[PDB]
Amino acid sequence: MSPWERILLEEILSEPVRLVKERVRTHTGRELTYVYRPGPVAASFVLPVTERGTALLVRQYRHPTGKFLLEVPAGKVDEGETPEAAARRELREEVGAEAETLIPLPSFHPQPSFTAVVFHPFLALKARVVTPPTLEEGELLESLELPLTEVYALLAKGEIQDASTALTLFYAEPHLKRLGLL
Amino acid sequence: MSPWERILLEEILSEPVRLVKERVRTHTGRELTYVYRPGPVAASFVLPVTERGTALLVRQYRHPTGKFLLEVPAGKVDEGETPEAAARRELREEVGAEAETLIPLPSFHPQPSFTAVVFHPFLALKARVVTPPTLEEGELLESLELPLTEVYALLAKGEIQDASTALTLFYAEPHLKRLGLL
Ligand SMILES: [Mg+2]
Ligand SMILES: [Mg+2]
Ligand SMILES: [Mg+2]
Ligand SMILES: [Mg+2]
Repeated sequence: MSPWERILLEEILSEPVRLVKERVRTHTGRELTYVYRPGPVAASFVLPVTERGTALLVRQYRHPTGKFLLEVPAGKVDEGETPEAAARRELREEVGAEAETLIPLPSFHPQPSFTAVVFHPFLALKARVVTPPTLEEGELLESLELPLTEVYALLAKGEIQDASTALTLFYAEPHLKRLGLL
Repeated sequence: MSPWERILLEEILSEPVRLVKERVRTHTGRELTYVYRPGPVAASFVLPVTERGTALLVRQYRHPTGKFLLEVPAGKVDEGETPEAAARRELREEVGAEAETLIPLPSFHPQPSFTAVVFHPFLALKARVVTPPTLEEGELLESLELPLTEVYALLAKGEIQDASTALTLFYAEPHLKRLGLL
């Protein structure tokens, strides 16, 4: 029961990202052209916490912003892969780490006005580095370790610019306090 | 001091949204094509709270997701407009409301991998409806009022799907408790 009816759906780009331009008839009966990244598509985000109450994060170059941002490891969920598997895979690729339990946190749409993507956050416990990172061509990042108290101080001070990382931290907080890690 | 050098920047679309396809030489000396929504561009988000401890929110159709999402009023910052002015304007357009103090909250990038956009959240106090909403062609939404206790219960239960709305609520929470509204 969509409120808008499709007139024509044009593919504007397929790679590196699929983008479409859709002509639709809206709730007013008038026509509108809507450009967006179609679904279904998703990505997983994972806050990796060690047994020492530190977090394994990444400082990554995000070209559209021209900045290196402090983020939790994350990546697109591949075709036929579960969000938890993509989380573990990106954790191993970007930080060279493995973890035990992965607690799922509330999923969210980062920008529903433009993209159908759903982001799936996870809190990973007993994270540990076991191998060197394996980055894709295109990824420019370094991994680092920070005490959770410092990560949450940055959050409270409003210094975590990546929304997904900030939101993952907020959802993770009650669990970290419950587990005695924060 | 960008780590990537521009080879060529092509405009893929200019309206309804500007999108570019940039060929760059990366940190590895190899070429890569990067598609993104360029900056500088921004939007303001505003959590409007009444003197009765309720919030004025919107239930809005977000076509890429095919869902109506519960969100705080928000919109693109126009050319030469401050983020606070865009916040007040979208509050008046979408909810027909005005407010007194607007407390700025930490800004964030909703999806730095794809867009340069910066979102500027605000907590608006003494919000009150004073006029009928004035929606743009393309906007399909209804305004509603909910007790803050219910809004935060939904947040804690993981039912707030729009990331920006969720993050605005998390940043607003300490202020609401400080002011005795939550
Ligand atoms: Mg990644
Ligand atoms: Mg990756
Ligand atoms: Mg809006
Ligand atoms: Mg609007």
